[PDB]
Amino acid sequence: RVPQNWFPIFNPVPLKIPLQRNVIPSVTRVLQQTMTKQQVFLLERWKQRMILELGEDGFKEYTSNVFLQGKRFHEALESILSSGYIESVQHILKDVSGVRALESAVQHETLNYIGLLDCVAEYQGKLCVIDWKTSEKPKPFIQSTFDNPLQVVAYMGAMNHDTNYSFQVQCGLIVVAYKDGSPAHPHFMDAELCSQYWTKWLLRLEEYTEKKKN
DNA sequence: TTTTTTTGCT
Ligand SMILES: [Ca+2]
Ligand SMILES: [Ca+2]
Repeated sequence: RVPQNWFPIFNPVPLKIPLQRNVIPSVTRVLQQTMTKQQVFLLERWKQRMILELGEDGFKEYTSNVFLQGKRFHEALESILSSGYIESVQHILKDVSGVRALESAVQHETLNYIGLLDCVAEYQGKLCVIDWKTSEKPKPFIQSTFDNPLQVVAYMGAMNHDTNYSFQVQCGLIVVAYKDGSPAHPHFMDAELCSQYWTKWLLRLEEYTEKKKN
């Protein structure tokens, strides 16, 4: 009936303060709104062909399942580092240690974006930001993970210039697990390769911010 | 909220 956390309302050219969360995008938002004419094609062609094979209500249910399987997977690791997918990654967890961060936020003070990275930990003695994920079809080459490398280096560059973090990171790791328990493909990205993908991430970033001008 | 997940052949 009464407030428990009291604070008063008063205290004894027009302003237009922008809202930071509006003008500072998220990594996933930068990439999803700067997809290539090829990505849009195969994605639209994949939805039309899947809705035809499962209907509108079914394809909406499909989206729900594969979304939850992932989210539950990510949470499971968040607990472990503190199911069929878990058996698939067991041969990778043996090589991971030195966990410095999990489901933690990164903000780029200068390039002005933000994100939530899955994990920061040592893989075979190499500190990288790690990007877990489930997948139905197999992904044997880093090319099969599409924009995921960009998402990873966006997170790295953000952390390396986020004063909430006392350390830097130079490598990236994409782990693709499978429901049938097949071992997980580890797609590692050494410092040099992350510099390659980083340059391409700046392009997507700059394409996005130009898109937001109009 | 962010993120979860989704991508061909001739
Ligand atoms: Ca995530
Ligand atoms: Ca992930």
